[PDB]
Amino acid sequence: HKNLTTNQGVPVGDNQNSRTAGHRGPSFLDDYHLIEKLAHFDRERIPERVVHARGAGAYGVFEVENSMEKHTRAAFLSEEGKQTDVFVRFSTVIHPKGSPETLRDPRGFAVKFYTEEGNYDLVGNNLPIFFIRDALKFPDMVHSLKPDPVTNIQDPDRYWDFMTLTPESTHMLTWLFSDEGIPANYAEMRGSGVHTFRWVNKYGETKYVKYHWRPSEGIRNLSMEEAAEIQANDFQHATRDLYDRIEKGNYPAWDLYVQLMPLSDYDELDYDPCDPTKTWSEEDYPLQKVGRMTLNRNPENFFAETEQAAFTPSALVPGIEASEDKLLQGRLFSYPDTQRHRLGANYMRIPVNCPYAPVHNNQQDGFMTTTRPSGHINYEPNRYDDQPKENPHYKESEPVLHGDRMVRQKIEKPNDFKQAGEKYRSYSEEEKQALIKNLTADLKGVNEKTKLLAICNFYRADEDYGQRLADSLGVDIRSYL
Amino acid sequence: HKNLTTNQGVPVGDNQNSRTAGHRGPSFLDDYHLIEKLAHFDRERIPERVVHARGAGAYGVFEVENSMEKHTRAAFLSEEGKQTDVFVRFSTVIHPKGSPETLRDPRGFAVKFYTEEGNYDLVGNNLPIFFIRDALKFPDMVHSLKPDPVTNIQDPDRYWDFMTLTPESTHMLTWLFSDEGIPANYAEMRGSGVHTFRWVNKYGETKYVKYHWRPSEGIRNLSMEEAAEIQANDFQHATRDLYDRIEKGNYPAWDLYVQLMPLSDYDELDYDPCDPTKTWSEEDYPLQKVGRMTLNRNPENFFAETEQAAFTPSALVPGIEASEDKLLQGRLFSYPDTQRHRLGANYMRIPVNCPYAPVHNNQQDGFMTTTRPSGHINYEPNRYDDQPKENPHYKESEPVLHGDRMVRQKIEKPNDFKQAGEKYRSYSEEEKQALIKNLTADLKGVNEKTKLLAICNFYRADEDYGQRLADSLGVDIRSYL
Amino acid sequence: HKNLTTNQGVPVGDNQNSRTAGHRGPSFLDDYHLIEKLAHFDRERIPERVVHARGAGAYGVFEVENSMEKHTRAAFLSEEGKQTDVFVRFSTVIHPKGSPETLRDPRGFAVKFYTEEGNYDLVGNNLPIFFIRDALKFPDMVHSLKPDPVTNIQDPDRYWDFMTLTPESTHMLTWLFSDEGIPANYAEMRGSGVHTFRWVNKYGETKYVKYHWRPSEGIRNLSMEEAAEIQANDFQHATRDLYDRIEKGNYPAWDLYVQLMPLSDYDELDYDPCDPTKTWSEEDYPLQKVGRMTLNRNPENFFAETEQAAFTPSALVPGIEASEDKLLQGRLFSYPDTQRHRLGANYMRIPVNCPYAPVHNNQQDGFMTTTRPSGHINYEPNRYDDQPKENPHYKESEPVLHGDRMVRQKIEKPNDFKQAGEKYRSYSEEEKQALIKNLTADLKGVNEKTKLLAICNFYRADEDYGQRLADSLGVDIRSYL
Amino acid sequence: HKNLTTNQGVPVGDNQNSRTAGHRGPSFLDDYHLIEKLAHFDRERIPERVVHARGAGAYGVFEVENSMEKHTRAAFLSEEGKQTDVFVRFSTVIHPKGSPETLRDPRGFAVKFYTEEGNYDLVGNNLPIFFIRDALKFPDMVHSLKPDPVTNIQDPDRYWDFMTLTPESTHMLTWLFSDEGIPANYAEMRGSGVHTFRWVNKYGETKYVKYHWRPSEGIRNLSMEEAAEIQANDFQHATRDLYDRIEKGNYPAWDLYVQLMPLSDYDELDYDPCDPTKTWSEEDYPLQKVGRMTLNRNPENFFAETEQAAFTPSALVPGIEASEDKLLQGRLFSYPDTQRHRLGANYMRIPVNCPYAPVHNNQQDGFMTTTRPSGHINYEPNRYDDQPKENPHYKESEPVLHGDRMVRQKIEKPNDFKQAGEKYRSYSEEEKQALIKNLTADLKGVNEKTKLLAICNFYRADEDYGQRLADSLGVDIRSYL
Ligand code: HEM
Ligand code: HEM
Ligand SMILES: COc1ccccc1O
Ligand SMILES: COc1ccccc1O
Ligand SMILES: COc1ccccc1O
Ligand SMILES: [Cl-]
Ligand SMILES: [Cl-]
Ligand SMILES: [Cl-]
Ligand SMILES: [Cl-]
Ligand SMILES: [Cl-]
Ligand SMILES: [Cl-]
Ligand code: NA
Ligand code: NA
Repeated sequence: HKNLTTNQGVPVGDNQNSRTAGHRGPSFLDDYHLIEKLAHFDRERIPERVVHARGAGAYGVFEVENSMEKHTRAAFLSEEGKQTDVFVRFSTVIHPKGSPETLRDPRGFAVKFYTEEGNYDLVGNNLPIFFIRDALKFPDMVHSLKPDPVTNIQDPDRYWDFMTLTPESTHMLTWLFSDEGIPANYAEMRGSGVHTFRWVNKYGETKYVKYHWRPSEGIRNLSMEEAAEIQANDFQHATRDLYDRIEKGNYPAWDLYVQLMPLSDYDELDYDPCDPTKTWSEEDYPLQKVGRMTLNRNPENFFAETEQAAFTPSALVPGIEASEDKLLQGRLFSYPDTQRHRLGANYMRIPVNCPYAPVHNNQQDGFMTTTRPSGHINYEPNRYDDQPKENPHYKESEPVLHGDRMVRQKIEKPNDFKQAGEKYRSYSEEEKQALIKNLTADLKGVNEKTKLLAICNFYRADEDYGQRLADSLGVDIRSYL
Repeated sequence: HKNLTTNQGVPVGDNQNSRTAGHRGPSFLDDYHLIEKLAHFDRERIPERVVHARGAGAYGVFEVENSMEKHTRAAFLSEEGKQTDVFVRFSTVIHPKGSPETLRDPRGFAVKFYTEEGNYDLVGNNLPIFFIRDALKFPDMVHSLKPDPVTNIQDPDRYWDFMTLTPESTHMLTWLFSDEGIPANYAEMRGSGVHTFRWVNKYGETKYVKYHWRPSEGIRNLSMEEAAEIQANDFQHATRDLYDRIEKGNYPAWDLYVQLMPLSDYDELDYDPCDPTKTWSEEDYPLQKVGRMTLNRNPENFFAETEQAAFTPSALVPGIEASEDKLLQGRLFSYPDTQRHRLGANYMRIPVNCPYAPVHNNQQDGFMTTTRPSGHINYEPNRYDDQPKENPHYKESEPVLHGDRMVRQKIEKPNDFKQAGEKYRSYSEEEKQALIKNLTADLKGVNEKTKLLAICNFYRADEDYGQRLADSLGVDIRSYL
Repeated sequence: HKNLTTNQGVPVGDNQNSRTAGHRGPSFLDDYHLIEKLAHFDRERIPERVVHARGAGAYGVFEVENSMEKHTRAAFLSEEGKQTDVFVRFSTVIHPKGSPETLRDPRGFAVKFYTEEGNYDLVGNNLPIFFIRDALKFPDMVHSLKPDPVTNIQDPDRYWDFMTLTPESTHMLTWLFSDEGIPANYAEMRGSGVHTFRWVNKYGETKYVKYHWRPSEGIRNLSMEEAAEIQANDFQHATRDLYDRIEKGNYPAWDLYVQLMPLSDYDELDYDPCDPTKTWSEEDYPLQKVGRMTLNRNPENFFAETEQAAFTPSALVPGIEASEDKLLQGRLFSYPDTQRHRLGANYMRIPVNCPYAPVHNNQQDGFMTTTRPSGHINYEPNRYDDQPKENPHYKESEPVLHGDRMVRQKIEKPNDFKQAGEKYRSYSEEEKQALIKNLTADLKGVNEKTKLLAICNFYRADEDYGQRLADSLGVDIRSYL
Repeated sequence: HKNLTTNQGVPVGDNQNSRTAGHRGPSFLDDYHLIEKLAHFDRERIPERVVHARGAGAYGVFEVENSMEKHTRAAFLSEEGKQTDVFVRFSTVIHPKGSPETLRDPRGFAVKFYTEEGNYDLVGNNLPIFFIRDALKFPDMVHSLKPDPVTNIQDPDRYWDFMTLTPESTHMLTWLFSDEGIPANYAEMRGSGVHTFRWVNKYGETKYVKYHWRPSEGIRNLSMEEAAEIQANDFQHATRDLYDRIEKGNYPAWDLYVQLMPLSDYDELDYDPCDPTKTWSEEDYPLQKVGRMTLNRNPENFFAETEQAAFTPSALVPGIEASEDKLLQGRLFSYPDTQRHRLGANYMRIPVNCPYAPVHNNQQDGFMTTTRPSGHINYEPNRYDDQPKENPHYKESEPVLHGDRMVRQKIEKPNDFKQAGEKYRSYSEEEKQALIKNLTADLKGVNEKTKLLAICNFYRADEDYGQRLADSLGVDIRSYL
């Protein structure tokens, strides 16, 4: 048994009735419990994430099967058997909190590893590529895909306008409009790092790496019809599924694989290996097994742990570095930037975001300082040998720059259509039919000029792809061939 | 033709490429356009409303048919033909911003009248009563109805626990579980002030008043099955429907009626006329036509106008005053309170919230001061005849207090069951079948003890109601009768 | 030895140099440590208190000498020898952080008692009365006294405009323009609760109470000349003094006394005993010793503990209640209100604000949720016996209301001038001279009409006081006499 | 004559009395005017600037005397006679908003030019160099100089610890401990850009440029004793002086001069021309007159204009670019960053901050959206020829990068002591005496080892400097010599 109390620790005598002039009269201002309780209610909500607002979290463990020390000095990957606690959030992308989990979208796949050398965030999606290759375009891309700013309804005429005029999107669209654009749930779903990262070993040698998560539960996707049926009865089916699996003891798991490429292979390829619109051939750069992640624990409070969770691709640990990918480069900034807004200057003290590794630095103050700070010395250099010092063992590498000037210029070898054509041709006939069906339903009402340009981009990827789409939309494209 | 610019008004040379070390190198910190564009994008979102997060807005006009000067000095009601501009937001209640408009819930019906004596907000719902009668219970009621704080899914076991232990909810539930708990859209929907207010005329005479909005399009509802069919294909059907009606010139309208009651009828009744769990008899207190509101204009920007709209029941105008309704009394506080959090201290300067009537006072400063203030004098009293002064013509009435002590006590004659029974009996057989169906689907999984208490509360309302529900749920209630 | 780390727990390899293109080139965006460090630095500051911005804090203990159980059931006062931890903040009033502590002003004297029945804040000042008697005037009073909104300099012509037109200020100004308007430091200074409160014993019997703190170090003040001498060399002399006393083991202390008055004495006094412009006679209501507060510990971190401290007069504990004082009644609302803005919705979880008594309630979420919440049940009533419940032993009293209407009306017996005259006459000749000197220096540059009305108010208090001031200012008052 | 109104535009009937239970009872919650008025009062304050919190603003005009088109394509400098409106804020640095203007500190000298090609901020100080040369050290430097985080008093032992271990500070300290560390006021004060910037002309040719403002009122400094004598009687003397000059029509003015250096002079020098701890010789790089700025208009409201003013060194206009100065590079980020926190995401819409040039871009939403946005198209590229487009005529230059790796490394030729010695020797004997006097008063109580290292740094600058200081401090340095 417990007393209901105010926030001052005073027990509440009556949690039913406001304080009033007799039994039916108007209310008094001197009702601290009423005002405190309403005022805190009135302040429950914080801004939702600007994208990936709808999602679900769980905790688990990552266990290494094969040490990666030949390629990275990352502590959490150093030894067979080594276990690292994770927190993972899965999500949709475009619509707000409360939106259905039956909509076409990439799905987020964000993993926070609580390592002995700091938190490592691998902030992935299910699909292995992206629509754009420079962060400068992200707000434009997002705005195009978001509900129209007048109507509050998503409009394919808007996002296809953007995408058609951004032909580097063609590969991504060739995946997103497969039925893998609507995963069945968060467990039966792929995971990808998307970007090339740099792995640096004990000798200082660097390789490029890509990360892949393969679900133990296999990949299951929904057709448009299957998605509609689920939407009719449950707008939160994936959130429900994840919680329920774990509550029943049916823990979902993913194997982690990497591809590795020498830096020197840039020069021989017909694409830029750090263009995130590109994959790497699994023939030429085979998947290498790293380990397994198992999610086995629901959070205790959805708001405090899942809603407040903060991931950033710049949360890198020794041995794992950013590549020069210009999309990634902007992410390094945007995540901690948004999070200071969404969660507060001290968001890294919120429990789910705290490292297991010790934190010692000269930062101070900010809204909601809860950490009981002490001491006179908040500056370095200082004369005190016991105060925190820099540690040169933990310097990052020094990537070689191939450019000579500060420029705003597209990467060389953009090669916008080739891989989209390869993906198309890798599709089974059924999968090619689903792709065309899903494209057609999406494009059939868009502006004719934008429609034609979409067809043209897909035709440039593969003639049979473009032509099939034209046939299905009833567009004759002979005069242009 | 126009230049794309920074916020400093500098034209942007390249909105495609970040600034980098050659065409494929990493990105530079000296890229003001990138950082400004991403930093603003990173800050687009503000907290959603704590309830009624999902909604849609329109502008229109209200026109008086019958002047109401005999009963209220309210300027906007003073002459036949008098037109007042309005802004209206409709909404659901419980789920977040992107949630479906096919869920069971009261619907919000919030009308802002831009009058010559200030803005008047009549913050209504479709249903004419409420679940509770004291604001002190609102955060509890809401928390019970909201998604579970661990799972992020609404749980009938939690809200029926609260409602069954809060038997004054029995009338509301008798309406909410009719098919009117899912209006077909926002146009074919009832509107109600819910609370009793006080109207005061120019002689200082007071009457109790209730407000009712009657849709020109008629009232139409959805069965559970009809709602699921809509949900399968559109999770923003009501938002879509409202925008489309107005865009095509098919403007939805409502007629405004009032009921009027003398304060001296309190002892005539077997309920408290200011208990918002109660309606008033239309036989004994007939509906009196006031005028008609037509919605004829969509907003230009959903975020700036609909999302940032701020209504409060305390935005009262001379001649229209609060009643003593303890639920209403807390609303007077909570709305401006939550708005200062959600929107900023200066939220009343956001265009949609601005009065048409002049504003002049001694308030100053606060985040985002955009109004070009001037002058030395920001205090009253002062020696300057030209500075703003109080105007005693605009004093509010002085309601008589019947109580002689500051108390926390339930009203007398709560009468929790009788009107629920009267409503039940007023239903057609088809409507009674829908009600029992809807209740049964909602109750069939809840804790048995809570299920029995639900049945008991409805049985106390009407024996046939309670027994039918018991029969439909398979609960034998013989031992209690 | 300790590593300097990022907030992610990664050790820092170089805390001297930004990451750049060669040893002298421009900076890269991929410098997480730079950006994290700068971004936190960029967010150190929170809004200063709207008043009392300049101040200093210490911890200590309060020990009861005489148990007060005959007059209040307050747990912390229930037994001889009972010790309660305190946190105290002293302050000036009008000027910002960084302003000198040699300015004329009331001094704040805010004491937070960490009791077994919750936190109790007694938010006092040194001087025992106030300028105004209704909270509606507070922002006007403050705006008049604050630096002019154009010039950013305080202007006596502004505040004397307000004060002269607010004659209830006359008693306060007769204290504030004694040399007690500049205490020598925070230790050699009076403390006062200012308002009448209600004390309620275990039989439910109520008395009016006033609180007084008497410094063990004596009361010492500064002339205008002595203040200027200090100001030349130290603008934080009182903060310095407090810290230095405690660091040296010279702990300052104050004895707590109360005056007690029966509620029934209202009716035969020639002033309202709950008018905070009035004191109570120490002959007719003698001071009764309660106990002693000793300050013996400096905070570990000024920002986290002193700057973020939050006191409210509405933080009352069982047995101690507000009176009807209309000034106090607004304070009940304003403090938690401003603190939610200044510090966050969860400001009551900042360590210095946390009670020692357990907190258990159904509030949730809000910015910077750091408390590791758990459980499914965040609403009451609920079916669970183990969840927090109200406790009727802790209900507040039910004060009798003497009025029968909701009114806006000044109190009866305002008696604006009599106690100002009594205070004047109680001064020594030297003290009278200082008063007239201090007033003259303040008034000599104000608008002539305002200057005359000041003189008139002081003359109404005492004809010698007013005539001496008129003579000292060179104002001929013959035509009025 | 005007009515006092609420923010809803309703005239206030009584601005003196709260609404209460009779004339002397407690206050009612239903008092919208009370609550709105207090709640706005409660939210007046915003965070002060993290440095340069104390300051004062004025408006004026900058007129070109000599067109600079041969060296920069900057539009505001393109023609003799061309006039540009400015806003200027002057400041101290370390202490908070209300702190005295008599303290030793650089003084801020921030100029916003409202040009036809966007706002250009030149965010200078009076002194022409800085303490440090890499932004990564700025939070350390500041934290050392700021009041101790326990005591809230500045401690020379803390900042001398930092500075002695940061010997690049030696030049700066040799200026700051001259009497120029305390300017007499803001009019009789130097101004400096401090950094090297890049000027780029219409042919794309780049020169390095340094900016200097020369007061029409001449330079006047205060001794420590003169500063104390002013501090005794006025803590806002420089704010007062500036307002009062302009109010009287005695408008202060500064002539703007530049020095210009070819990029190729790098190897001609024994320092780095982009090391902000260095000046350039006026013999070798003579001052060239550009024009004159006159301040002639005080602001209408100090909060709205001066307090909410936002300047950033990254507010550059075509033809003026950042240099590679690593201090400046961090500033490019930190200002807008801090401003988003201090003022809100939309701070660029606060009137003082708004450009005169048109702003058109695809940014949207954020707290306090007041600008009446409209339209469907908030993304680029898009198919609409009338929507804003990039303009290649306004591309920035492409500076050449000399380094071939991403490094963290000190510049070559840091040369920490030579220019400090040159400055020392340039001082008159009276100025040298003041310097030694000021240093000795500052150093006499610091840790002996720190004190000796200070002496050593100054001795390395000039033997006579160091020896005189050692003598004055009573430190025997024979035996290090
Ligand atoms: C320039 C490109 C991108 C930018 C600028 C960007 C920016 C952001 C921002 C600001 C957030 C909100 C973070 C928060 O509020 O905590 C977010 C969320 C997210 N983004 Fe990105 N994003 C980009 C591309 C991508 C890519 C390529 C992926 C995956 C590879 C991705 C995956 C995610 C995920 C999974 C989340 C949700 C994190 C969570 O669960 O809390 N984004 N993004
Ligand atoms: C209606 C009249 C008054 C109002 C509306 C008012 C309002 C406020 C507010 C809003 C603050 C800032 C609190 C914070 O941010 O934590 C404050 C501080 C303060 N007020 Fe008042 N006040 C009033 C009268 C008085 C009176 C009568 C006293 C003493 C009896 C007083 C003593 C103080 C003190 C000591 C502080 C500083 C507390 C601290 O150390 O943080 N005030 N006041
Ligand atoms: C007030 O909202 C609700 C009522 C009944 C069932 C579901 C809800 O979301
Ligand atoms: C950065 O300015 C300072 C230098 C020396 C002493 C005090 C200061 O605030
Ligand atoms: C050249 O060495 C020194 C000079 C002055 C003070 C201390 C030293 O170590
Ligand atoms: Cl640090
Ligand atoms: Cl707030
Ligand atoms: Cl006002
Ligand atoms: Cl609660
Ligand atoms: Cl921010
Ligand atoms: Cl843009
Ligand atoms: Na009429
Ligand atoms: Na006793």
